[PDB]
Amino acid sequence: MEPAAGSSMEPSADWLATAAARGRVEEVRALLEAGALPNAPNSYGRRPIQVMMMGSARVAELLLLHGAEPNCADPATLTRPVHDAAREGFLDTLVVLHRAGARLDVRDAWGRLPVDLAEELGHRDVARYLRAAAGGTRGSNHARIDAAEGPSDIPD
Repeated sequence: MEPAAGSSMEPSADWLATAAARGRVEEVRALLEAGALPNAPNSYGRRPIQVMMMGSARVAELLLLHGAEPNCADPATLTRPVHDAAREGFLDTLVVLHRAGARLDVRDAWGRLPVDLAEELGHRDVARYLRAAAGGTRGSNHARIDAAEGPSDIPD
């Protein structure tokens, strides 16, 4: 197909994602501000922020504030972007997610939580804030449910 004029049809959003995965805030900052798609389908079946290197909450800010996928996850393992933040121990990213719109009480298909991963890798700062917004729960029985909608006068 004679390209270089009518080809392309490129949802140049892949860049805001690839640049994010490469820890490139400046690249995404200008890209998305230039027209980068906020919800573009990548080849990794991952959202535009779940693949932002998780080493620069700034990337999630532009993306999230622009319309990233801080809520939607993967239909294969339900990996929400909430895990990606705690996975690298980045609490700044968690704030942006809950600062604009991001469900932090999901599961990784298998049954693990974003707060359970942080406590295992050593991201206490994120596992703590996660147990508050992500797993907003306590213990014992009765109250706001007392804990992860399960252990209480509620069997699940």
